[PDB]
Amino acid sequence: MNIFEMLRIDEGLRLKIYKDTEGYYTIGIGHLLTKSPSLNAAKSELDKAIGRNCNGVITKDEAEKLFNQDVDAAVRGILRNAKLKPVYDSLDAVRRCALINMVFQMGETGVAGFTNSLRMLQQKRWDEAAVNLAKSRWYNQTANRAKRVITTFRTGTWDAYKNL
Repeated sequence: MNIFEMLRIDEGLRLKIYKDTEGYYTIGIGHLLTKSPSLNAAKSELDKAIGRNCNGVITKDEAEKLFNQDVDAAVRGILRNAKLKPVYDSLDAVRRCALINMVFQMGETGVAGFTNSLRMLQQKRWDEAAVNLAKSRWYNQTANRAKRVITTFRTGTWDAYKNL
């Protein structure tokens, strides 16, 4: 298992504009298009992102291209962030994937806000961190996904996904 397979399980693949859990306009493998309520605004962002007139629909290849870009941007973002880099550096490989997963879903800023949990992961207090992470809107809003990520930080294995 690797980061791409992990995120492909959590996000799914849709080839037509769709609404995410929060109601935002999204496409492909979790690629957010706009927070704007307008479907037109969405279609416009899409064409800009692909370089073609897509009329709300893309190919598998196009989905994967946006995906490769998003994963790279997530990793680069952690590495440039002063609160995140040090945590990332401290972690083992599997746990690194779990932090990348969070950043991809909630953005750098969002993740950097989990001050206490970040401290705990740094200190390698797995159980304490799993419990703290669960006290969040995140856990209430996307519970099955949050649980998979949480278990990943907890155990340092891919068991939550070996199922899936």
